[PDB]
Amino acid sequence: GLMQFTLPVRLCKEIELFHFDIGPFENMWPGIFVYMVHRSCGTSCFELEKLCRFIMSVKKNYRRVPYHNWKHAVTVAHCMYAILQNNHTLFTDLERKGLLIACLCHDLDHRGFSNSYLQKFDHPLAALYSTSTMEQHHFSQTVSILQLEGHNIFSTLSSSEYEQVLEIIRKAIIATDLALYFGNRKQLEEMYQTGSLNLNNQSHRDRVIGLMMTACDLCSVTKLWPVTKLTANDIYAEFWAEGDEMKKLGIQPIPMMDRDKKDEVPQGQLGFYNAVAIPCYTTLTQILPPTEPLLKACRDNLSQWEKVIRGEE
Ligand SMILES: Cc1nc(C)n2nc(CCc3nc(N4CCCC4)nn3C)nc2c1Cl
Ligand SMILES: [Mg+2]
Ligand SMILES: [Zn+2]
Repeated sequence: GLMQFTLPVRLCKEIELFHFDIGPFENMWPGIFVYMVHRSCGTSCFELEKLCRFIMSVKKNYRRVPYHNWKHAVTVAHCMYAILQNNHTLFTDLERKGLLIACLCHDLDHRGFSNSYLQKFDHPLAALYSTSTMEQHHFSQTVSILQLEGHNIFSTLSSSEYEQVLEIIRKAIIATDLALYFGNRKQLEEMYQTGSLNLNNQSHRDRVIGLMMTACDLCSVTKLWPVTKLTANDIYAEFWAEGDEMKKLGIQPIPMMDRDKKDEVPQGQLGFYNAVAIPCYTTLTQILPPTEPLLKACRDNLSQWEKVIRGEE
């Protein structure tokens, strides 16, 4: 009850910044997450014994893939933490509770393969879930872990509060399907510009939380250049493995996933920052001004990929 988590001074200061890197010591990531929940939500949001048991069951259900692993989960939750802390007053007690859990859980039991490869392989998950295949699986795994004995971190919530939080988590996780991001951001663009955007309209909040989820999920592009550069290697290691598997089924993979097109990575990153990342952090900064550092950091890394193309590294 009187048991604060405290981090070493450098982490205690740096964890408050958008560009924080959680570092290579796996054994500190649970503590970092609890620290974030305590400061973001209160020390009485979850029973500590239940939270720790939940964190360790979630960790166990992430797999040893190059990118979509336990480190990604805690990284996406840290970015959500920075957004919530820099926008104190705009979020309900239930949203604060739900969204950090959503981020930790948003890629549960990921195998390193796109929804596309599941559908072309004809994986059972593609028959159970026609769209946002992995994302419906991720939510389904979250509910499973929540239903293990000793794991209901929401046990103190009322019946209707519980249903509200599981519904926040469900939409949050569905929204991490990047196929859905384009239309979601387009609608938010128009709603902001025509002045119709209304944070009391629950369907408008949903969209805004959806954009935050995309922003947190892509936050590797908002880190210090050496972090961004080295994460890109993990991202392509999965993509190229998938491309290999596409070829195994007798299919030319998209260039993104073809390891023969290694040499064109810098140009593919350009496309990605221009088509996806910059639009994402732009629209988020307009709706939530204190998230500007994510846009600024994104632009800095775009400029670093331009330098790679021009032979300056
Ligand atoms: C955080 C993050 N999240 C995602 C989902 N992605 N996807 C990419 C691939 C970008 C891309 N590469 C290519 N290739 C063309 C030939 C060589 C490369 N095309 N495209 C579009 N990068 C990222 C990042 Cl950084
Ligand atoms: Mg995902
Ligand atoms: Zn993710």
